[PDB]
Amino acid sequence: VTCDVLSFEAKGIAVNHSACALHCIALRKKGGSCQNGVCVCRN
Repeated sequence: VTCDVLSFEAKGIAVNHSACALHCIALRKKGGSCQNGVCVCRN
């Protein structure tokens, strides 16, 4: 749900994606990572 690096052909289609990532980024970050199913923000 968060540690999903795999991607598929979904241009404009509702598909499960790492929300925590884009969240922290757009919030006050740039990069994103996961650890043992745990959301981790990075530069």
